[PDB]
Amino acid sequence: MLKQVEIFTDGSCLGNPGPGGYGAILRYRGREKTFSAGYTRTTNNRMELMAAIVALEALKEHCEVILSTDSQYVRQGITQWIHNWKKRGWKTADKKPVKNVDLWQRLDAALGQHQIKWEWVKGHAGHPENERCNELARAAAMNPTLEDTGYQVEV
Repeated sequence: MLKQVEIFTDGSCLGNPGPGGYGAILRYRGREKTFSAGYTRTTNNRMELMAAIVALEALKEHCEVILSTDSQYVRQGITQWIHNWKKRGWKTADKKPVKNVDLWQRLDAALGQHQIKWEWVKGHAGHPENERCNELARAAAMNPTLEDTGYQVEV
């Protein structure tokens, strides 16, 4: 609904797992907001999901969103996986909980209430805002403050 919002997200992690962080830019109105935080022990896929979550949870009113991310992970979950996982109760064929279910659900919630146009960007070239999110992500990763509580070592 809300006029029009553009979101740019990225995530980056130094180990699997390792320190990681995210960067999200929100062009909410005729201005910009930036979100960026670094985690002590996490994964790159977790940081790519967290980036879209934080930005989307920042929106109060129902909006028409244009979210731009180069994340193959997010891309696959959104267009392939999610509808399928729900049908199966968020469990794989071996009945274990889907990996990063905590984040997938949190993202699924934040989705719900918006009209989103998803733009799947290829590379940093010609995508300045995405390159900047990467930079923020990398800086936060170097100065981690928070712990990633959903990070499952096993299951």
